[PDB]
Amino acid sequence: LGANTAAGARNNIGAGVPATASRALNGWWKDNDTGLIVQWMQVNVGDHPGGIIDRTLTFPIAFPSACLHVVPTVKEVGRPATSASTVTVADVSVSNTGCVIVSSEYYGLAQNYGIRVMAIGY
Amino acid sequence: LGANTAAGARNNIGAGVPATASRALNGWWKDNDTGLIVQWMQVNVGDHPGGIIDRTLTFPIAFPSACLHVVPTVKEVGRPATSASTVTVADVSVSNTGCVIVSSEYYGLAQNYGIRVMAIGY
Amino acid sequence: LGANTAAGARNNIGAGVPATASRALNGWWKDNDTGLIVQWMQVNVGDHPGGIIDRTLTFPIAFPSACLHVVPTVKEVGRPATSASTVTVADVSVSNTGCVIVSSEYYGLAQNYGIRVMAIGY
Ligand SMILES: [Mg+2]
Ligand SMILES: [Mg+2]
Ligand SMILES: [Mg+2]
Repeated sequence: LGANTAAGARNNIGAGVPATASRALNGWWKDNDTGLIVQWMQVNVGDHPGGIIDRTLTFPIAFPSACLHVVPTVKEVGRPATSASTVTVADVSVSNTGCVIVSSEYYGLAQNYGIRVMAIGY
Repeated sequence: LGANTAAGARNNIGAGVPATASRALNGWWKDNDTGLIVQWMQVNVGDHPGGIIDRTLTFPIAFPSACLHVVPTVKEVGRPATSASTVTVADVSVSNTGCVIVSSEYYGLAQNYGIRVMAIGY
Repeated sequence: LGANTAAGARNNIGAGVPATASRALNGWWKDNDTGLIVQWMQVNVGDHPGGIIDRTLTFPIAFPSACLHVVPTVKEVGRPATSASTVTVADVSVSNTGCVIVSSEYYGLAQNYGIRVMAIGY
């Protein structure tokens, strides 16, 4: 083993450490080798009223240093008049604690949509 | 090492286990520390005929317990009259075995689109 | 330990190796057990002029063998007249070095959009 400590042992045999996770609907996974954190979350919104709608989403845990990337998509909660695919999204701002997602619609009927976000950071 | 078993050895030096994967177009990666599984897949559809279209997608492998998150996006297979970016998607339902993705179009010309999904679960 | 080499030691106790990463805005993470690489990137574009727009994006690093999956989404850089959610995207082609993303708009006002891509490969 060439050492008397766990850290020294792993370094000498080139081993990594276990990842950790919260395996929840709004959850996260952390690589404890590099510190990278991946998170995923969702929020149910309801109908899109038209125009431009901003919504703040809070990550399951805060990134300790930075959020590097977000991946926003649309979920359908129900189909009252038309499908949630008539709503589209883009990210407005990204922070260590959450993001702002903007949505708009291209069909003016009632939806029941939600927003999903996957995020990468550390 | 402080133990006579591989599991006990790793616990004593704080080491994790190797991830496994199928590095395929429709593939998966599994963290065998936490059990988290990430999958990715695609299906070629063709033209969007208008209206609302639901399609069932089957994951490369079933999640043993639950799918936590899906990330659906649109791929362009070809460009017969207009681009596949005129088709948009949302997820309708998510299970341990697959998902239903709904699509609609905002330009009524011929596309050749497909659906991509990335999924997280365990 | 049952061996005199680091690789043999890890095999005998069933330990994996540390992942590596570039924790940058345009960055990557590599599982050195399976070789899977995840990358993320963004590019600011500006206004969508209408019609169909193709753009080539270059991955932070080349995948040594193949890109298996891409996840393109839209970011809002600013809001000059309307939101970037009125622009939508699809992937046209994917290679070991990058991808081509096609975009179109469903509202003919000025945007300031960018393109985000998450990619999986090895
Ligand atoms: Mg509506
Ligand atoms: Mg069509
Ligand atoms: Mg414009």
